[PDB]
Amino acid sequence: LPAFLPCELQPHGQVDCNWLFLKSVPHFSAGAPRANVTSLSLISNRIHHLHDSDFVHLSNLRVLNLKWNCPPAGLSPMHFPCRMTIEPNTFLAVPTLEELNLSYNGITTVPALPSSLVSLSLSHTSILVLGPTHFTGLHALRFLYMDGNCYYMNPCPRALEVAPGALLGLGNLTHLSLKYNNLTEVPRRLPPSLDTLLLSYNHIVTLAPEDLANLTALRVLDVGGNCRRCDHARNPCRECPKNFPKLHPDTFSHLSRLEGLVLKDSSLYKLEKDWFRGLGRLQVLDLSENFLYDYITKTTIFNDLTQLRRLNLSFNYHKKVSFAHLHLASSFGSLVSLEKLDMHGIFFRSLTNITLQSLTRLPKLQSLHLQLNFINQAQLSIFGAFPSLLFVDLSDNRISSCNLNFTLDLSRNNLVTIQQEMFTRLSRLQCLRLSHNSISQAVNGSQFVPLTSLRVLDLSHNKLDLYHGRSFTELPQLEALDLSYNSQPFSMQGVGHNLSFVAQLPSLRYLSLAHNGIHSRVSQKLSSASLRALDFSGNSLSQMWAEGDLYLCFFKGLRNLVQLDLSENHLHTLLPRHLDNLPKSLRQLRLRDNNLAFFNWSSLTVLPRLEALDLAGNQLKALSNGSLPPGIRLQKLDVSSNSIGFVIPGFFVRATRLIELNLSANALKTVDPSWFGSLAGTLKILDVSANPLHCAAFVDFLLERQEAVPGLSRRVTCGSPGQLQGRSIFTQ
Amino acid sequence: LPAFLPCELQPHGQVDCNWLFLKSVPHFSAGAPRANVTSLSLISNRIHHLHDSDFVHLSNLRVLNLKWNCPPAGLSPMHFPCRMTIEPNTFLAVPTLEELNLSYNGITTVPALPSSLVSLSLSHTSILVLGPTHFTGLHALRFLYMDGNCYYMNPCPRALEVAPGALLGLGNLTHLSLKYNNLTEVPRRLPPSLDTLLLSYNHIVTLAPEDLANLTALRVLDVGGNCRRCDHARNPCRECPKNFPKLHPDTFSHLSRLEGLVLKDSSLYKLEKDWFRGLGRLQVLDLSENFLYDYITKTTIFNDLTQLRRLNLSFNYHKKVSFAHLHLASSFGSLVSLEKLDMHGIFFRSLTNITLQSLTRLPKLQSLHLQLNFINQAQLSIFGAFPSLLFVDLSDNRISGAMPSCNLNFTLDLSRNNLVTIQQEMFTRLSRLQCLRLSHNSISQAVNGSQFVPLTSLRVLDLSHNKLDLYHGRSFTELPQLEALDLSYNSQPFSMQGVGHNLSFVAQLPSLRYLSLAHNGIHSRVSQKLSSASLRALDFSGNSLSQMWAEGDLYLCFFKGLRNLVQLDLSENHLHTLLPRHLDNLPKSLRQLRLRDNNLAFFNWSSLTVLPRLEALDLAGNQLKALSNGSLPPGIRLQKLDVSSNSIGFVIPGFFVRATRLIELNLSANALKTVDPSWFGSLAGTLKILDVSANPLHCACGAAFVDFLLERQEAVPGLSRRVTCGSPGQLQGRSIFT
DNA sequence: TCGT
DNA sequence: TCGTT
DNA sequence: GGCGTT
DNA sequence: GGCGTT
Ligand SMILES: *[C@@H]1O[C@H](CO)[C@@H](O)[C@H](O)[C@H]1NC(C)=O
Ligand SMILES: *[C@@H]1O[C@H](CO)[C@@H](O)[C@H](O)[C@H]1NC(C)=O
Ligand SMILES: *[C@@H]1O[C@H](CO)[C@@H](O)[C@H](O)[C@H]1NC(C)=O
Ligand SMILES: *[C@@H]1O[C@H](CO)[C@@H](O)[C@H](O)[C@H]1NC(C)=O
Ligand SMILES: *[C@@H]1O[C@H](CO)[C@@H](O)[C@H](O)[C@H]1NC(C)=O
Ligand SMILES: *[C@@H]1O[C@H](CO)[C@@H](O)[C@H](O)[C@H]1NC(C)=O
Ligand SMILES: *[C@@H]1O[C@H](CO)[C@@H](O)[C@H](O)[C@H]1NC(C)=O
Ligand SMILES: *[C@@H]1O[C@H](CO)[C@@H](O)[C@H](O)[C@H]1NC(C)=O
Ligand SMILES: *[C@@H]1O[C@H](CO)[C@@H](O)[C@H](O)[C@H]1NC(C)=O
Ligand SMILES: *[C@@H]1O[C@H](CO)[C@@H](O)[C@H](O)[C@H]1NC(C)=O
Repeated sequence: LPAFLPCELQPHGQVDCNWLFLKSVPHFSAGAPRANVTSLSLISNRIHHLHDSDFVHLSNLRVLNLKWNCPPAGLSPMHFPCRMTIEPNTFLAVPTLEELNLSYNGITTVPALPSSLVSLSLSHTSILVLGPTHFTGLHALRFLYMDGNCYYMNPCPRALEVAPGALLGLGNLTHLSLKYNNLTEVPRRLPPSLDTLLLSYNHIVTLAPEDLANLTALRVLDVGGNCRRCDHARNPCRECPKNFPKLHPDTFSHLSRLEGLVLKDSSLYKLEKDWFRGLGRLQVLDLSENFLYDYITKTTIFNDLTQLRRLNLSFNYHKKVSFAHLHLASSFGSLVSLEKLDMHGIFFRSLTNITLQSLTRLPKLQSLHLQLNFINQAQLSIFGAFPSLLFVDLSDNRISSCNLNFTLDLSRNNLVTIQQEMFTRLSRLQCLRLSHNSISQAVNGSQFVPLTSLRVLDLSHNKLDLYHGRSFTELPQLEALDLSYNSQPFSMQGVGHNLSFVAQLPSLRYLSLAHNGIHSRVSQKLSSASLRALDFSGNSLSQMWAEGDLYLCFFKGLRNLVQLDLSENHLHTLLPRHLDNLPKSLRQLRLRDNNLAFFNWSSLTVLPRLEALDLAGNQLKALSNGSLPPGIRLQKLDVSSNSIGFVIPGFFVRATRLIELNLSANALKTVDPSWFGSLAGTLKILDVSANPLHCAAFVDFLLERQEAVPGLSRRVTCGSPGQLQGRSIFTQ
Repeated sequence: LPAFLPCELQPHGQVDCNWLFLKSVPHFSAGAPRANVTSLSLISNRIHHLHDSDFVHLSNLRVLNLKWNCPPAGLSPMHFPCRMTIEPNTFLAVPTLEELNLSYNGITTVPALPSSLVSLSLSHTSILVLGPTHFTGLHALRFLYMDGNCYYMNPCPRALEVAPGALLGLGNLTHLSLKYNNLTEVPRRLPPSLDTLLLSYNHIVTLAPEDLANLTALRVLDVGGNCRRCDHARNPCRECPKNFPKLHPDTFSHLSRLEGLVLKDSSLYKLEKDWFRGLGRLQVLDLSENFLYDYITKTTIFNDLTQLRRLNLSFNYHKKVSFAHLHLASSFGSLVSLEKLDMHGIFFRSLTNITLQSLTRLPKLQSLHLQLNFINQAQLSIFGAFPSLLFVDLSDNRISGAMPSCNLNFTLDLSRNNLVTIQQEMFTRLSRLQCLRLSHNSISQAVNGSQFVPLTSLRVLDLSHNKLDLYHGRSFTELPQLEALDLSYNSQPFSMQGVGHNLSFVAQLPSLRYLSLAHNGIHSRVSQKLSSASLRALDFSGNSLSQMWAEGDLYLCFFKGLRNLVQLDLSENHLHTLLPRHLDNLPKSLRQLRLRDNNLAFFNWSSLTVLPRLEALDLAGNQLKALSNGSLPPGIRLQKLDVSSNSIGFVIPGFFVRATRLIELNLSANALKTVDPSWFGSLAGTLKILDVSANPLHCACGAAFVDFLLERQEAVPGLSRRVTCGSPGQLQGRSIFT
């Protein structure tokens, strides 16, 4: 048997008891190797009471997760109140414990904890008071999280109280988080060891040097969202009061090690120069959701922030307005360490050579985020002069892998016809995203002429008219072309289309024609020497193959094709005819979510290199009508989510090379070894879950091959008899 | 028991044996009232052999459908060959038989048939020869169908042979259809009684008066697709040979009663005036898929077609080209009986005052079809001057500038065009317009009340599948009569993370009754409260009310202000939970609530008390495991309850009892093991629909539920075939009456 | 099947 | 939450 | 106490 | 003879 039923043993002594609806902590059998357990996860069970005996026998337990077990009223889906009781020696009985998560539990005080504890989450609990006695002897504690104990989702009448010097005994505390606690001031006398202090979304409306006293090791400080602009809030929000916030000039001046500072959503119309005196080595500055729209056009403060790597200016928009132009201050020219600049959501209508003048010669600038700005005029040629750009986001505007390569995102804009003069000075560009535009154009080879280095072009969710024979031929390096969800042209009854351009793309490897509703009046034969993968899912190959033999050889000419996706093609039948005229190079064939109630298994002989077959989500009633044929090179077979009620003995036997097999979500009543014969030893994945198994033969088979059966402990389920229906096969 | 198991008795003596996989015709029990059967449907069974005994006891059988029983190789899904044998007195033993369908069966000759036969389908069979002997004594036969016996889907080596005068003995034959038979000429000496003759998609490449000799009663004639233009074909197609077709001037001149004539796909570059001489009654003329693009600009032939009601000129396009303009001949102003003119697929780029000049004064013209033309400039103001237009189709074009039925009202379809911003000057002179379709365009615009100003009579506006920015407070306020507004599938703006939206315009539309905000993905940063005095129905399906209701109490009263709302659709809203909170703050006027395809695994049934006027509740496609946790509450006025496609495994006794007014109940596609009368109590007599199909019912010997379902059999749909066993195996997936 |  | 205040 | 994959 | 809602 598996050792820790009803939970699952994972590698490295990791026990998973998540989502088992347990009312108390399982102590397991004494025959189980309890000392081997280093991690115990009990996420989202119904344990409302913990006891001295619950973890004592787990001699080497290091991580313990009791999250979501007894959620407070506001966080409960049904608003059920919950109070969790904990006996005094519950966690003291585990002197090896290093990581404890008690979040989303209705506890009202901190329990007694062992001196070994390194990490502690008390977030989203009912603890309203922290004090000196609560953290006695916890000298190893590095991380303390207690977010969300007083806000709209987990309310309290007043606020979280952190007693002065309550945490001061925690000598090794580096990370402290106290967000969403209704705090009106920074807690007094925090540990000097802190490098990360997070106080965001409280109402700390004034600051001063004494509020951050003796915190000279501080590397990251988040005091953002403490007096907010609720015109931008998606959640409940109190408006920043008039004449606030009030930050004393010298508030941050003693924080010499500070790398990151978050001042987002603090209703700031300007910055004080004094705040950043002594923060010359600041690397990250978040100024998002403020009112700095005018400040950034004229400020001189970036001359003193020369080490800055990331600068977030996003959603610094003026209420009720967008600007005609937005010209950045000259001082941005001094940010020579700058790698990432976020300018999304400022709202401005024109992007010109003046806009980003100051940034043009910054030697290390890689990312530039200009999305969601209502830009309707964009001079795209400006980006050619930049020395180091890898990513420009101009998505979600009104203009009319690709990791580590120069990529331009123009998705979700109002482009209707592409003109080549758009792309002048962008010959270095390797990836271009034009998805979710409105491009309806008989594209013909004169649209992308300047893009001589382009390897990836995403034109999904457009209305492109595939007709002219030289489409995309002006892109010599083009390797990947996404033309999915351009269905509207293919729904024009009586107006046909031409896909002969595919043959003229000499280095194309990936093509998607997915979800186009291709059903009639189209080229009879696709061809390509280069193409490796074609996604043709979400079309009507059914209708096409019903038009006599017009489309019998539609894929034939893709003579080096390795992957073909024919999922969601309304296919009720699939003949030897059709499979024989697929390219003989084919290794992976996907046929998910078709209408196949029958499949001639002997016809798989015609696909000599087929390794992976996906028939998931069809309506097969059985695995019979001839077995899998001899000499087949098949490795993966997915027949899950069918209605398979029985399997002929010796069905899988002849598939020597078979490795993965998914029989899940079927109508199987048993799991018989005669189906696989010799394959039972060779198989590495045998999914048999979500089947109505008759629980009274199969248990000894599954236990013998238990390493190959995923979710054996919990997911492999009985269908009969009642009393065991829907429950694990090991409940008896 | 139901009388004709395993088939179903329907009203009017109609027995349905379709799709039962029967290898022979069922004779039924002798206790069954065999004489009551007037219609027997056996569609798509596996009956390859018919016998003298099969229908003899059906003394009053009038209709018999044996379609798809033994499909020929080409029509078989797996290309299995099939030959159907028929004993001599199979149909003679039914002397009352009037309607016989033998289509999609591999028969090679016509069987012996009773003299009572009125209608006969031999379409898609293996009959390659019709002859004099085949129709002996069939004097009552009015309809003969035999389409598709020689073409790509049902091939023969040569063609269907119709012997001269083979059908001449059929004295009452009115309708004859012989499409897709590879015929090279009209069959000789057809019956003079014919009013409808259909010969489309053969290869009758020449015609003459003698080909249609003595057919003076002919009302409809289809000779279209007989020499085709395969550049437009979606199916296998042979090109019209050079110098063809060859129609003699006087071919149709003796057909005085002809109302409809189909000359589509005949590769005609012009018409002959002589063809229409003596066609004084001609009401319908189909000229589609020809090469008449130049002919229609200058022809004078429409001066002699003054009785014509429908004229189809669609797909008269010039190969490889579209035209800059298209100016119709002056003679179109002469078609004074014309009601419908179809001009889709000609391909022309500009629509002006000149284009349709000739049509402007035609007094009865209702429909004008200009779709699929690649038009990029359209002067829409021209349509105001027309006296009788009800429908103008300008859909699927390239135009970019200057729900109630709409069937009997002036409607303009501009859907599937390239409009990005709407300018009011588009709609000048269209103040009479009552319905406007702008769906599947690319409209991305902060619409604000200055876009539709001329449309003073507009009641219905479809803006679905666009990218409209709902923000300004006066959107659509310039439409005073606006009753129905579809803003569904405008989701992209609502996916702009951090850019919020404003739906306060809904309150400013004083006569709005229907609104759709469906499939918009509305999830955050939106107006907290919708309001309207007038609104009756709101489709809010396909959004994330789940996310909205998870933001504290911001959207707690989101629907509250719709104070006269009768229908609310909250389907596909990702709702895992549904509290008393949320239902209490819906409008108390609400009568129909739809919650299909949400994520509801639990439902507090007692909270239905808070919706006092609720009559229809749709919870189909959720994940309810049982009907329990309190029963339906007392005084509930509920009439329809749909909890189908859940995982309901049991029902607490007395669950439905308190719902006095309950009429329809859908429990189908669940995990129910029985059907217990204690669930309903007194309701069992009251219920009019009780769907219990696709449930894994436990069919034990003397199972409780069979006597309950039989007692209430009029209320249970698909009882004969669809009500199914789940256990034990050997009965699994089969009928409860096996 | 979209200015040959 | 998009030329206001 | 029930609810739910956050 | 089997397949399949045409
Ligand atoms: C937070 O503090 C305010 C002001 O003292 C108080 O009114 C409110 O009740 C407190 N709690 C919450 C959950 O907002
Ligand atoms: C920006 O582009 C314009 C138009 O080509 C040009 O006149 C101007 O010199 C360019 N540079 C600057 C710094 O304005
Ligand atoms: C695309 O169309 C334009 C306009 O007709 C033409 O000038 C151009 O040569 C075409 N491009 C190609 C590559 O044929
Ligand atoms: C598709 O285009 C190519 C080249 O433009 C042409 O040779 C081919 O015949 C076209 N297809 C059809 C169906 O006309
Ligand atoms: C099954 O496939 C084999 C081999 O391709 C072929 O001989 C046979 O005709 C097929 N049978 C059916 C029923 O389709
Ligand atoms: C139709 O007849 C032609 C010529 O008489 C012949 O070539 C062909 O075999 C027939 N076509 C079909 C589809 O039966
Ligand atoms: C259409 O007209 C009919 C009768 O004239 C009327 O019943 C109906 O209300 C009208 N519908 C619209 C949407 O204008
Ligand atoms: C709508 O917006 C346009 C452009 O900003 C403006 O001209 C017009 O006055 C606005 N309409 C109304 C009704 O205010
Ligand atoms: C929506 O617009 C109305 C009037 O234009 C305004 O009163 C209301 O505050 C707006 N909604 C939001 C969320 O600002
Ligand atoms: C009950 O629901 C099913 C789908 O779940 C549907 O097929 C059926 O039509 C419904 N019953 C009635 C009587 O309409």
